[PDB]
Amino acid sequence: QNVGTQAAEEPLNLPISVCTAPGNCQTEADAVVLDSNWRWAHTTTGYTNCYTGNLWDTTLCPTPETCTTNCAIDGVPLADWSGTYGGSVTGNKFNLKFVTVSTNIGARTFLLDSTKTRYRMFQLLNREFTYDVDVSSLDCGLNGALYFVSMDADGGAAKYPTNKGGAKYGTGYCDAQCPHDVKWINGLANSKDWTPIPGDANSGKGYYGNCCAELDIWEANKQSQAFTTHPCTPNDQTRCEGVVCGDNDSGDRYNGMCDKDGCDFASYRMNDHTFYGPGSTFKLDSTKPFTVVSQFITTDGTDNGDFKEFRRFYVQNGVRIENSKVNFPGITAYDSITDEMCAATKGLFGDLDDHKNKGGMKQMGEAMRKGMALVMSIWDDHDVNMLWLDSNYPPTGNPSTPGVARGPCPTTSGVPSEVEVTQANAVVSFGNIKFGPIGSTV
Repeated sequence: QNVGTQAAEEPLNLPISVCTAPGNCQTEADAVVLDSNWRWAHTTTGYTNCYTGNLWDTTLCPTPETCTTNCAIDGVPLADWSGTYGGSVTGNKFNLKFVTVSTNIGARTFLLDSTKTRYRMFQLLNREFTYDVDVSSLDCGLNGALYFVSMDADGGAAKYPTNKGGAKYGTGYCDAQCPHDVKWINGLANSKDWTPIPGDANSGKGYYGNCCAELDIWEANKQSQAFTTHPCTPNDQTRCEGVVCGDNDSGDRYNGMCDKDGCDFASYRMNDHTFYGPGSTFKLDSTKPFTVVSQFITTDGTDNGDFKEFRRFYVQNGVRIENSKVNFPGITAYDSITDEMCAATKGLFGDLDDHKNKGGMKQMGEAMRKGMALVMSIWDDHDVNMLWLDSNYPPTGNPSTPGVARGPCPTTSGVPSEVEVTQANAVVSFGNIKFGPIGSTV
């Protein structure tokens, strides 16, 4: 995309901590940038929309190349962050409102480095990543997500010279779902064969998808939470078409370059329904804030080893809370993501181990070694109504069959039109982000 001249781009300042030992950290003066999908797209030498509602203008965008020549994405000024997009920062806390009323629904954002010209790339192997979260106002059907993806640090600017904005304009998004709803891919409008998504007034799908590796630290609302590894072959940003995208709609979910299911550790799905929930007698009380700690263990305990284990623990009101465990007869009580856990649990659930097909923890680790961009988002799910996270999936499945039940939400929950009314004022908060060696962040 070209860059427009109507509004300066002003990312929100967000300090994080880089740590060397427990309680010995230094501030890193980073910032938050809005994903290019949420930006106004208009004519390069005017005010005329190139995209309105869920459609590209066919006169301006008869082809992707012409669209890209004629159109530009514009900046987010400071005033518009809260007023238009529902984003705000107080000290080291970042807040994202779900619906902001001209009416904005959801948000996806990235962490910029201290220069505000590149994404802050995190080399996560043999490191610990930690943050405080509040998901108390997110119920069934919503997801306040924090995760990493194998985006380029410059959003693709060096690879795709028609991308003028780079990381500064939140470009280059890709993930392990190979999404077609990304409006700008490889420096070009994804306007070919663009199709609105029914019941989604703001979104559509273009000819291409954009694939890359994804490490989900946090997919969650107050009812259920998960962390998940998604390797791809290769891991780096890859525009896809046809079978390579692994499109759900053509029966290709397991035929593409990315592991779409991922290998998940989701406490409720692993059959501990009392670990996490909205109340003081759950082990971890989702009505109150808490700290989420993630440790990425290698084979030799060094930065050069292969990724072998994703460990997790929590801190809430000064109380250390170890992760829940897998709880099925004849299955080891795993409390972390490893290749063995993935094989054993997917075996039990009858899920295809595409994680293993894509190179497993080792391949996931190669993405983490090269460095990944931090994503913070809030969203509802127009495909599957978040049932995969917090309900029975498939909805018609027996909840006593291992793998089906992922949370207590009813199978009628999560319809975007309903959650966008009922949960309009939901806000996820991510704060006090800390990064360092294992054992350094609490």
